[PDB]
Amino acid sequence: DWPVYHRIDGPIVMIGFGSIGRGTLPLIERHFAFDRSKLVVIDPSDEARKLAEARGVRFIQQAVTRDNYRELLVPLLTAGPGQGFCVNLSVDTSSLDIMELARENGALYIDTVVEPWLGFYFDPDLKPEARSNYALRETVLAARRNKPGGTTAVSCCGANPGMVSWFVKQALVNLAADLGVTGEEPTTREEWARLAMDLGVKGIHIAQRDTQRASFPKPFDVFVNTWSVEGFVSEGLQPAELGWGTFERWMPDNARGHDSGCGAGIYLLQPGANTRVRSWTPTAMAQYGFLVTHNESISIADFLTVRDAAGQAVYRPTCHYAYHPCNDAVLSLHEMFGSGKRQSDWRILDETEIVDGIDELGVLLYGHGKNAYWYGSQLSIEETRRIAPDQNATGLQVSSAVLAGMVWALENPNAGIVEADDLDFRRCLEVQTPYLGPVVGVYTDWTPLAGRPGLFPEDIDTSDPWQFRNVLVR
Amino acid sequence: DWPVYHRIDGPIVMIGFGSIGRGTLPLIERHFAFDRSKLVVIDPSDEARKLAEARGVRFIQQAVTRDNYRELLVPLLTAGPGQGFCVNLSVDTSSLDIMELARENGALYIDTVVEPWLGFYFDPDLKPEARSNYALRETVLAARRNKPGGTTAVSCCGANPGMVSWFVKQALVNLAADLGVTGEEPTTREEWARLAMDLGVKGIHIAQRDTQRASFPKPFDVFVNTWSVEGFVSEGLQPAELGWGTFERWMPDNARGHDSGCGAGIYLLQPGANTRVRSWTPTAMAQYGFLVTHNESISIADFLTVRDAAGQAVYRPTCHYAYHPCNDAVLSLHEMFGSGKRQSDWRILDETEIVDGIDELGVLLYGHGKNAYWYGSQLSIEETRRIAPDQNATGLQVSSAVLAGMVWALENPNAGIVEADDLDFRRCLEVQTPYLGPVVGVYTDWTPLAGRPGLFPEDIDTSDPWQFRNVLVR
Ligand SMILES: NC(=O)c1ccc[n+]([C@@H]2O[C@H](COP(=O)([O-])OP(=O)(O)OC[C@H]3O[C@@H](n4cnc5c(N)ncnc54)[C@H](O)[C@@H]3O)[C@@H](O)[C@H]2O)c1
Ligand SMILES: NC(=O)c1ccc[n+]([C@@H]2O[C@H](COP(=O)([O-])OP(=O)(O)OC[C@H]3O[C@@H](n4cnc5c(N)ncnc54)[C@H](O)[C@@H]3O)[C@@H](O)[C@H]2O)c1
Ligand SMILES: N=C(N)NCCCCN
Ligand SMILES: N=C(N)NCCCCN
Repeated sequence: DWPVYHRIDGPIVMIGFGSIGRGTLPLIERHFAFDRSKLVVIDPSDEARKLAEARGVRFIQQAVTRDNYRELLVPLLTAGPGQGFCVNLSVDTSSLDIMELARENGALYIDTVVEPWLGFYFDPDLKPEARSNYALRETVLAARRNKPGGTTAVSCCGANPGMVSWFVKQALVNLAADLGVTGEEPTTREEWARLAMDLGVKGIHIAQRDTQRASFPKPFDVFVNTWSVEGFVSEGLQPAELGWGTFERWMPDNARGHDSGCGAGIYLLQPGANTRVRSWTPTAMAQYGFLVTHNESISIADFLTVRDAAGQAVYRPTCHYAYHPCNDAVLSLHEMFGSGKRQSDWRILDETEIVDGIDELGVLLYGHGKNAYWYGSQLSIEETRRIAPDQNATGLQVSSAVLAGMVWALENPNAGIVEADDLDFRRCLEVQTPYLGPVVGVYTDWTPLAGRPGLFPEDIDTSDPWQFRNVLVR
Repeated sequence: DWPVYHRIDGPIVMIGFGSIGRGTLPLIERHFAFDRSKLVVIDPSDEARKLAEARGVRFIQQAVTRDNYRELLVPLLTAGPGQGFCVNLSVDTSSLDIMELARENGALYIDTVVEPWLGFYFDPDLKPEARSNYALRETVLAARRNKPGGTTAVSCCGANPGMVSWFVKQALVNLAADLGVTGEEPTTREEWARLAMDLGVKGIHIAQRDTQRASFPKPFDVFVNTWSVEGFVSEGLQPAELGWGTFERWMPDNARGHDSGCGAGIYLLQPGANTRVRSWTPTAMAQYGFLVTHNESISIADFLTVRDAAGQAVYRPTCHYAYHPCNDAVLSLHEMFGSGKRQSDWRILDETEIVDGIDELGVLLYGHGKNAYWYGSQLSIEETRRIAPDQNATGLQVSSAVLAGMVWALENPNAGIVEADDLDFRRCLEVQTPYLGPVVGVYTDWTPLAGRPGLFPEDIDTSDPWQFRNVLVR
């Protein structure tokens, strides 16, 4: 007896049927009312076709490209009788162009990433700045400025980016309550930003530890991951990137800012998946994470910015990813960066291939009076198998966030282009929480200066343990 | 059947009965003639005691310390009737002090590391220079100058240091043939150095890839290795260290030299096991190694130094370790450095736990006319189990080098303090080769600049691919 949240009165066009599409389709079928023949999946892969045929769903074996996307998607999204929903879970497609097409035709839209057309991430004529998620996000912000309001389109609503924006709001509320600060929670963006400022939040890690492991050892010259290998390598080869807090007093020599845009970001002239940061999760305790670029690194810092009358930022948290992937992915990164090139083969771990483990994913708020607070999900593979098919624990955190964004978009269908920071976080977490396993908040007295300095000289700032100077591995 | 090289008539005193002692004792029993009652094993651990008793060998459950080593060891070393052999395969004991005791009492000596007394590797008042293997080795060189000749003591005769010195000589021979350099095979240190210089060898990696893996996955908060965890962690937390070649044109800002000594070394003010270098082996192809300090990095560069009349070095190869350990040790390093402290538990993989894999261990000579040449052993666990008990492939490469060193010392018992570079490499390899599996030379066109510059600006030296500037990972 699962809740059916809404009737969808139009076509459901799912672009992409890899690990996330495969975990999202059963949730869509479970939680929305629609005639089954309204749903069609689009993916160029033979593997995806065979799985879709086995699930009995309509399947169009085609790559969506700049040359064909209008021809293909417009008729599919406007088949009627009412408003359709474009669920974009693909690689190599332009989120912006597909979102703008959906909106022009009155269809709802959701995705989990601001993705460019094939050919972008490895174009040699591009500067590192132009390869940054800040630059991609700015194309979406400009599209919203050019066409405000209109049909709801939800950008970057997966686990991270996505759910972690809701966790930040919940964590801020909890931090205030744990101090005895009572009174209504924020309702506006400015109020959220000021809550973070008033609590003294210096920054936020998206602090993740994947402990899922397979029944076979990592094969030589095979990249192994629990979600998209292509997508992980793409973002891992983008510049390291972070939302940049007002409290930071140091940045590396190879860090750069941006001439234009929301003002919240810096990037480093080095690949994020080969950049390490010191961080912490409840199961990992102190660990290395990789400083992989993510939309929410910028979007959360932007959302939580307090400006003065003249428009300059007076407060902004640091925000970035601190990702410890599954052990086989750690080894895959060591192998890829060590060989200088991508492995000849790759595979994504299926739930049938996973022996145990969890995907621990939350937000680590630091610098406040209780030093650091981690809030998020500790979903295990064992629980995943019991509550949702066709995915591992990493996949279910993502697919259930897409579900929640879809509920929100159907309930708020005239909201325009929105990010996860713009949604009603309580409504979204109400939809998502049945799929998140243990959701817990944990304080720690760990800081990045724990145990330091050691037996070698280090450049550290002992007056401010959470300075990026102390977090970055150098 | 197996050759019995010599009769040993005196006591055989084995200090330490861990992974290497366990592998070396059966080879000693196989290849030397002696009454088993003349063996004596000294180790503080109960695990060692149970193993020794199972072998029916005399056992003393003591830790050898600065306070007790003269009182404990002299009666054992001088028990007669003949000359004794002290086989030191321990941790936390002073190689130098035990070696000098053995020589003072007419006993032969062999070890696989210049180890200091307990307390040194983590004394907070030691400057980084004093923690280097260069400095430890200089204490051995000083002892030789103080007491030339005398009873043979073989310093650092394992797989690496040890065997790889013999691989360097064989590789120089092979390169000379292949490049058409004419001349007699060297027979003195000065002739070997001149051969390296005439061949244009800019440098040498001790290039190693361990692919052994266990039937169980890496446990959380357990350091896993194929040999000493204590020993590996100790050397991994010493400064990164290398023999410094005359061709190098750049050193990092945190590199330092030495005021005194043989002059062949630099060290970096960072731990070697968290320092990566670009390297290459036949099985791994291009890979990261860790720049872990090792005696042979100095000893080989020193041995192959050519000087002019003024005693100034005019040629010297760069030489250093480029270690890719087994996958579980790679994960163990990521865990240890990421948490800032040693794991609470550790284990050494036993042959009964290893499912497959090899220990590929060789020397990569580079900068000559055929770019780079790797020469070494590709010993598999399957072959190891066929030919020797109680050890894995890593251990067998070490124990068989100790065996070769012992045979050499018996045939040359009044040669004074010697390193592996000073032994007759052909006799040593004649004893060792039955235990090395495939031993092969391979050329490659790979260089550290393959694929570079990439998508981000890099500080590289395009005039000479093999510069340390291009090898070191920043
Ligand atoms: N939390 C998050 O926000 C989050 C998490 C995971 C993944 N993602 C993103 O979601 C997307 C999918 O992840 P995944 O794990 O399912 O990836 P995946 O690699 O498993 O699958 C991607 C699918 O896209 C298909 N595809 C490729 N080119 C296409 C085209 N032109 N048109 C249509 N389909 C095409 C592929 O055939 C493949 O099946 C990725 O972009 C990834 O970066 C976001
Ligand atoms: N190729 C090489 O040159 C090479 C390779 C492997 C190991 N090694 C060195 O050989 C040594 C042994 O390696 P391992 O793998 O056998 O190590 P291990 O950790 O397995 O064993 C070390 C043994 O020494 C014993 N020990 C500790 N303190 C002692 C003391 N005070 N007196 C006597 N014994 C003591 C321990 O109880 C243990 O059994 C280490 O020093 C290691 O660095 C060299
Ligand atoms: N989320 C922000 N950064 N700003 C608020 C944008 C609100 C869009 N309706
Ligand atoms: N190996 C050296 N570096 N020098 C040679 C010294 C000879 C010792 N009997």
